[PDB]
Amino acid sequence: CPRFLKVKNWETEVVLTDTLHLKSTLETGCTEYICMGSIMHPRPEDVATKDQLFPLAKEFIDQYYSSIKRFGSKAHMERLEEVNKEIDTTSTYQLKDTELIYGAKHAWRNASRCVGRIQWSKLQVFDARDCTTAHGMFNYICNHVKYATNKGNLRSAITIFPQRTDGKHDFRVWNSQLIRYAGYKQPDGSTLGDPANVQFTEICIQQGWKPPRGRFDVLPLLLQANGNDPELFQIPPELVLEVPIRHPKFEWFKDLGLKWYGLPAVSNMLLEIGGLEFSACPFSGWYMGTEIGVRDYCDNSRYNILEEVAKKMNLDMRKTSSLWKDQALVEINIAVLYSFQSDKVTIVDHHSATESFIKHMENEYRCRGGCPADWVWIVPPMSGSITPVFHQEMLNYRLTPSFEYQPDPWNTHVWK
Amino acid sequence: RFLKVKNWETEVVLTDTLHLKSTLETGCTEYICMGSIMHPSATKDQLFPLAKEFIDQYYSSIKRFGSKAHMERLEEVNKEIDTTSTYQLKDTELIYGAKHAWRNASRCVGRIQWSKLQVFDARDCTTAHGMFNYICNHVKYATNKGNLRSAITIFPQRTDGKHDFRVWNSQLIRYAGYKQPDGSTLGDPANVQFTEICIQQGWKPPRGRFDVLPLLLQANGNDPELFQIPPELVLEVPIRHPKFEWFKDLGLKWYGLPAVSNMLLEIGGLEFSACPFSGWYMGTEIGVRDYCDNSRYNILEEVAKKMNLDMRKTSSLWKDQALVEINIAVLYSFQSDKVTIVDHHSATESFIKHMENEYRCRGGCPADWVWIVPPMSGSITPVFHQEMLNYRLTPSFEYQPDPWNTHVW
Ligand code: HEM
Ligand code: HEM
Ligand SMILES: Cc1cc(N)nc(CCc2cc(CCCN(C)C)c(F)c(F)c2F)c1
Ligand SMILES: Cc1cc(N)nc(CCc2cc(CCCN(C)C)c(F)c(F)c2F)c1
Ligand SMILES: C[C@H](O)[C@H](O)[C@H]1CNc2nc(N)[nH]c(=O)c2N1
Ligand SMILES: C[C@H](O)[C@H](O)[C@H]1CNc2nc(N)[nH]c(=O)c2N1
Ligand SMILES: [Zn+2]
Repeated sequence: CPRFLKVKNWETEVVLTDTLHLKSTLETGCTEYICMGSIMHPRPEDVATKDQLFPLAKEFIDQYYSSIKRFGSKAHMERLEEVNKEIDTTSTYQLKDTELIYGAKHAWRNASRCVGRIQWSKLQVFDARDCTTAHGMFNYICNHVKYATNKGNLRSAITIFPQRTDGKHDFRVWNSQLIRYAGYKQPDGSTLGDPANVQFTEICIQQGWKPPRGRFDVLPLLLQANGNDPELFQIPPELVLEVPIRHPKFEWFKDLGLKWYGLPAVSNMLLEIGGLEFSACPFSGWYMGTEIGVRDYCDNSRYNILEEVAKKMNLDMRKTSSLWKDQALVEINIAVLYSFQSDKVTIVDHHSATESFIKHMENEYRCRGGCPADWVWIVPPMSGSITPVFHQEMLNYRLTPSFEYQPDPWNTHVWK
Repeated sequence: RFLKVKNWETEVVLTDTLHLKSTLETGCTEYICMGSIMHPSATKDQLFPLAKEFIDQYYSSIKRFGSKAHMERLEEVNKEIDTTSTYQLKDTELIYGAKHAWRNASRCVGRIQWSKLQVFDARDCTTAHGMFNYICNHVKYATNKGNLRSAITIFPQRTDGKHDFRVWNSQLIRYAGYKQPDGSTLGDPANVQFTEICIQQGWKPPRGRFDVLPLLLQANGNDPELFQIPPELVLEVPIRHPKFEWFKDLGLKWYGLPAVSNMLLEIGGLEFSACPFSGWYMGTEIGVRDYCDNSRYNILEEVAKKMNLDMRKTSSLWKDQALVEINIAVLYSFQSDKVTIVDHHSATESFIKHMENEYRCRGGCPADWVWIVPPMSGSITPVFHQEMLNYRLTPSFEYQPDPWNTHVW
């Protein structure tokens, strides 16, 4: 591999030079002969061995002491030595609070699929490594939700539960996101609520949940501590800020009865710091409008409202070339942004977000030597080429610390 | 290893085996993906294997692999490669190689049509006057009074690199662009430089907003020569809108024939540096990129002005609203004039069907998601949800240098 890789912006002619890729740590899925850039996802007891762990820890500790301008210092060498002994005698080690915060912020900084990374240094890290029970997980998660929501002035935050040990004692949030709406399959094949969540809803019901069977039912939390069977908790509904969707011009848009929650909070990913694996690490930011207006509402296998919206707009739906779908899509996203702003809930439109990401990427090239980015995810799902990231060449590679996918827990859990 | 691709909307899973047959590199590595990079980075010795591989798959495609005709064709080609440092393709081979270059073009959403390609053999051309005649015939055939027909015209192959045939125009039909004294740009800003090369070469510019550029044609490595396409061959569509009466007053028009003329066609190790090819438009090519790119005609501000939209904040989505209207106007206008055009919903739907066909009959379909997904309304087209594997099969279309950067005058 060469030391210097160039990327061009085809709209502005700006060229940037990447050296950070020399620190990439593992596989994209691509090869010399095949590109897997559009592929979404390219044993329990299989935990890191002592010989695997030493280099991953040293690499992270080295990186940490470089960041605080103490590389090679006495504190750096003593931390290296203490980590070595801890791995040598316990087969693992514990991060200092400073290292945990640094590692979590850098996993976000390194997330090539995230357009919101200009905020990466401003992340509230909640250390929940003392947690031992699912009730305690629930407490921790409620405090996160209340802190992050902040009455509509949203604040990015992560909560980190105890790391994996032998793989039989994992902490997991079984929910894929902290706040999601239930989905219910009817005997006639139709779905009520969010069709994407039918499987997880059936698990919850089997576990004891009494479903209201409405269109927008907040799912309960399903929380697994120390490898035990997961337990159900209802999030207090006063902690779940929601927005009813209305339109600045179409009086009838409120009659659709749409709403959405304020807080996007991912809870199914794994945080990897210095070889350590944090299998429960819920993190949250705030929404870009297209996540709701295009994907949640207009994906065919989600709420799928395009038809009903186009009918109330009195569009010609007989041909595709009238672009009735595109017309209705824009009006739906106008209503989502207008609703969040009217209720003073943080939200960013896709123009502002992508423009901020270009500024962030240019600063990272200048100050850090690069910025890994997944164009397929960064470009928004509508109006792609009228945002600046469409025209921006990007390089994608995997730096650590990192957020990683992990198996769904109901597939791997051994029931007690 | 076999590779699976999933559609996340339909849950359809396809199995790719065809990638095991590629050799040309993608630019990616195990550590770095270059999927969004637009331009990632012969002799008798290297020529015979490529030639052999191509003849091999040709006779394989006609169910006569290892036949007598096939063996003696390989002898014929080897005999020719050492005694002349090259070889010539049979007509049947040229046609098959051109069709499969289109079939293998990862970035083209239009490939369901790949086997209906009219192939014009111009390998006997020797002068730029001949190139002009061949190109006029192509334009007339492909335009067909608005019932557009896919076509390619193939000029003589590269020999020593000093006698290249080149069409200096990036496309056969483009509008000129002019740098203005105050600093603005009239016409198409992407062609300001190419327009200057034409003006410098003697072209008398009308200095309008939609001036059809002349052909700049280079034969056998000589200086390029200017030619005017007879205007009755250049089909244009005035853009108007089904609802907005004022849209016609924007003065917008476009041409009906998209024809790429700056690419290189590689077949069996031979390099055809002049090979203009043409299809019909997807509406977004004009209404999104040509009209609404900030570096192109850049008309969003004007349209949203006539639409009386609030343009003070981004979150009004005034740009997205005006964008959809412009693209409605394009589709309505071509359709009203009976000029072939495909909307991005129909085009992407056909491409999924084409993917299904290719996995069934061929074991795969190389596809560049970055280029296949349309530049507007991405996730409400089915390709957004389709995983695609990208890999480089030959015969292929490739990029080549701009002629004004290599030419010794
Ligand atoms: C602060 C405001 C934020 C904004 C506006 C934002 C924006 C986005 C968007 C629009 C996506 C695409 C989501 C999808 O298509 O499903 C995304 C993905 C992602 N974000 Fe951010 N994000 C923010 C905060 C955060 C934070 C705080 C973290 C971690 C600490 C984070 C890590 C990620 C990751 C790992 C992904 C990829 C998720 C996946 O692969 O499914 N983001 N972000
Ligand atoms: C017949 C109807 C066709 C349609 C609707 C169609 C559609 C498209 C579109 C929308 C693009 C993207 C262009 C851009 O963004 O600049 C494209 C690219 C391309 N097309 Fe097709 N196309 C058609 C015919 C053809 C033909 C006849 C050929 C060759 C014989 C061909 C070869 C290619 C190639 C090589 C590219 C990539 C160009 C590049 O890399 O810049 N296409 N096509
Ligand atoms: C920190 C953060 C900020 C932000 N702005 N957004 C997200 C993403 C949240 C999210 C993502 C999805 C996608 C599911 C997986 N995809 C691949 C199908 C949802 F469904 C969902 F409800 C949901 F809240 C996370
Ligand atoms: C066979 C074919 C069918 C189709 N439907 N479309 C095309 C593309 C043609 C084209 C492409 C561009 C893009 C220029 C290069 N890009 C990277 C900036 C033009 F500008 C242009 F005028 C133009 F006709 C080709
Ligand atoms: C097949 C394709 O990779 C898939 O549909 C991707 C495309 N880009 C995306 N981009 C974002 N931000 N989120 C997604 O879920 C997807 N889905
Ligand atoms: C940087 C990026 O590769 C570039 O802007 C691409 C993105 N996708 C595209 N897709 C098509 N069809 N045409 C293009 O010109 C581009 N441009
Ligand atoms: Zn790749």
